[PDB]
Amino acid sequence: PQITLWKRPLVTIKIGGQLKEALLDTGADDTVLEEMNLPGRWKPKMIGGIGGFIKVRQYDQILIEICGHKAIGTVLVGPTPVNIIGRNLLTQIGCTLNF
Amino acid sequence: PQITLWKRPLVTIKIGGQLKEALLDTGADDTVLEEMNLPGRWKPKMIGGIGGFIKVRQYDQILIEICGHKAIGTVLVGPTPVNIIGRNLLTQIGCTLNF
Ligand SMILES: CCOP(=O)(COc1ccc(C[C@H](NC(=O)O[C@H]2CO[C@H]3OCC[C@H]32)[C@H](O)CN(C[C@@H](C)CC)S(=O)(=O)c2ccc(OC)cc2)cc1)OCC
Repeated sequence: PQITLWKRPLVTIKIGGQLKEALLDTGADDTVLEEMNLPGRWKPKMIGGIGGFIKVRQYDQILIEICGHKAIGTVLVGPTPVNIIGRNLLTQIGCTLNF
Repeated sequence: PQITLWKRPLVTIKIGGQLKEALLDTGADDTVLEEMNLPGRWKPKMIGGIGGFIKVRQYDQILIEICGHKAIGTVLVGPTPVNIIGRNLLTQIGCTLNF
């Protein structure tokens, strides 16, 4: 689809068999989701944002369906203010910016 | 034009007679620019993201040119690592997400 930006670009995602709302975020290198239970092993990681760094759990090769489009990639889980879909997954679904 | 998301979507902007590089950020409600001594009145504000909140100076009705497309709106100035073009200006240049 084509998504305008008058409102936040929120979409429904499916991860770990659960539906959630997430923000399509071209300013994010990586995908960061709010605290959640995901199966498989994970590595502690740190990522920095506008207000400093947070500790996240890194899950690799995780399936996630974004607005009907499948992706398999790295998902960071931690105390983010909102679920954000970053460029590592936006590229997988073929998302571009156009003006 | 169309911008893929393999790399950060960095473009040249023009503000107050000055060229700068800025990130087209669909995840940013507002526009946040590196410390700059813009003229005129302003209002203190705090914006939050990953890591917490930062203090910024809100300037209103500021003209910015983004890839030859003009836009006028609120700009937040503060200690941000990168110039961030948010939805308040992206809408004015006709920017959409497409997949
Ligand atoms: C050289 C030093 O760089 P640093 O690492 C940090 O540099 C960056 C800092 C921020 C960004 C942009 C933000 N991206 C981000 O957080 O992405 C994380 C995950 O993926 C990584 O990739 C880049 C960073 C990591 C995001 O797009 C937009 N944000 C809101 C999101 C969170 C939804 C609520 S918001 O900016 O906070 C913001 C809030 C309110 C506003 O208006 C009211 C306007 C903007 C990109 C690079 O330094 C560490 C101290």
